Amino acid sequence: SKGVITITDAEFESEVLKAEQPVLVYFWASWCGPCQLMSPLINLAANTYSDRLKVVKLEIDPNPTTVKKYKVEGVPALRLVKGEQILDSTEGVISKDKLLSFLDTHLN
Repeated sequence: SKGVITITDAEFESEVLKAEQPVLVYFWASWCGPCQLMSPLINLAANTYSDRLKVVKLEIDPNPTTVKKYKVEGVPALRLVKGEQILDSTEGVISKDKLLSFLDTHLN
């Protein structure tokens, strides 16, 4: 988990639901401007919590099943999960500081 892995609906169960660590799931789309600001930040979080968190990302268009499962009705969006448990969630661009606290609160 040094970085971010891009997954699809087909890989969701093995890469996320059955992962051993909590997973930060980032939803984005190519037509999403603000998503461009978040992508770099998500990559930073992955490197920063490399030993305690797995970070994955899904494009919404080709992945209808996961999008529906998490009620993703807007991008960018984040879901912090552990198996079937959703620990927290957020919508929209957030600052590096807000992201780090979002994570610290749950990882500790």
